[PDB]
Amino acid sequence: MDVLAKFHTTVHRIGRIIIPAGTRKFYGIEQGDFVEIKIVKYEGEEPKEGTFTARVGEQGSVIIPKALRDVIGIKPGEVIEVLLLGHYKPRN
Repeated sequence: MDVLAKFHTTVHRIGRIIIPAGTRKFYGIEQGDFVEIKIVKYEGEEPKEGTFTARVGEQGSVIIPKALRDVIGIKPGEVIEVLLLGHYKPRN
């Protein structure tokens, strides 16, 4: 489908990952904003995927839902390719 930005990162403890500051800048992300993103990693002969919505925290960190970590079989230190799907901003 359509992607707003594409970057690679590996999973760290608690399922947390950090986006490179370059992608945050191109995407216009600030703390408190919401973005919608999907990850894809290949294991054995079957691809595993997961899509969720996440809020931007300090240092551009975002947390994948633990439920998707287990189904996809993802472990600390493994690199996945991440695609952005959409974005939401506060309204006044």
